[PDB]
Amino acid sequence: FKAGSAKKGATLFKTRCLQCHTVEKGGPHKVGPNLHGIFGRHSGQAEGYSYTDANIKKNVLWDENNMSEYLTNPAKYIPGTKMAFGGLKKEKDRNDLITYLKKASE
Amino acid sequence: GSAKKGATLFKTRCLQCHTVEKGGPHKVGPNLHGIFGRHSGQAEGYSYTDANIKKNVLWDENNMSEYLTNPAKYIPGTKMAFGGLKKEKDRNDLITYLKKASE
Ligand code: HEC
Ligand code: HEC
Ligand SMILES: C=CCCCCCCCCCO[C@@H]1O[C@H](CO)[C@@H](O[C@H]2O[C@H](CO)[C@@H](O)[C@H](O)[C@H]2O)[C@H](O)[C@H]1O
Ligand SMILES: C=CCCCCCCCCCO[C@@H]1O[C@H](CO)[C@@H](O[C@H]2O[C@H](CO)[C@@H](O)[C@H](O)[C@H]2O)[C@H](O)[C@H]1O
Repeated sequence: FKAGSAKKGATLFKTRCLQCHTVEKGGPHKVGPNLHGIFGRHSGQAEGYSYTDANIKKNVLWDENNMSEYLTNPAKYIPGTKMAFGGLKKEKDRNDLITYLKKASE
Repeated sequence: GSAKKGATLFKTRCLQCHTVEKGGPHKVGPNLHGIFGRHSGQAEGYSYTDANIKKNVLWDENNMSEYLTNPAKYIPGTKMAFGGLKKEKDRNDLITYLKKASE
């Protein structure tokens, strides 16, 4: 987590972020919020855009390090991603499903 | 465990992509007959993503319950969907700009 290239910088952010984010001061919102000064300004706190209620469980402002963890799997925090392919949040639900599945599949 | 509530969970949450009876067809996901006590990625007639190659398990109730807390994280490309980058020297490459363009 030190430095990096700038020319692939514009490319990588254009390859993987431009579709959902702008950055320049006063930039428009997209499907995702504009990122002007994402440091200092607390996380999930861009005016003109209210977030999913995931910002309420995890919200410590990003830095050079702990944000890099967010770009490993940002979808982990987007709501409905668990449920998509059969995710069950409640353990009693997983218990009941596994109870049924053990007998139905054998 | 209520198998009665489990049946209803499977009907509304899993049946859209899986069958469970012996000889059942594959759908978007594989037929689940015999899943317990076999390894991930082994249903006959279904060809899987590469997820199970490096994440291989012998299905039991412990790892099934863990898996079912979040199956999407093993679907290849779900992490990339919202800006996931795999290799460490690529996040480090582009957060150092994210500090520049903030200014
Ligand atoms: C569309 C699929 C997106 C892509 C590609 C990327 N991001 Fe994203 N991001 C998106 C949304 C819809 C949201 C909001 C989530 C919510 O709960 O409302 C976000 C959020 C962020 C944040 C948090 C900003 C804050 O105000 O705290 C950051 C820092 C962020 N996104 C950065 C980011 C980067 C660097 C990306 C390229 C690797 C990227 N996102 C891709 C939508 C999408
Ligand atoms: C479509 C949107 C799905 C829903 C809804 C559920 N599952 Fe699924 N499942 C799906 C796919 C495409 C795959 C294969 C993934 C791959 O990497 O190829 C799977 C896999 C499973 C497995 C593993 C199968 C095996 O190893 O043979 C299990 C045990 C499983 N799925 C169970 C399951 C349950 C219990 C669900 C309801 C809670 C459920 N899945 C929903 C696609 C989809
Ligand atoms: C708009 C939405 C923005 C949502 C904000 C999410 C920001 C979180 C990014 C990672 C920073 O969070 C930091 O890493 C993980 C993620 O929970 C936490 O710990 C984690 O460790 C393990 C990983 O080895 C995980 O399995 C655990 O579930 C988690 O507790 C740390 O306690 C926290 O210090
Ligand atoms: C085919 C498509 C999907 C492929 C991707 C499958 C990914 C599922 C992985 C879910 C992680 O679940 C995890 O499985 C491991 C290994 O089996 C379990 O490990 C545990 O049971 C194993 C049984 O020998 C032993 O290693 C120990 O008892 C313990 O490590 C974890 O306690 C469980 O928390």
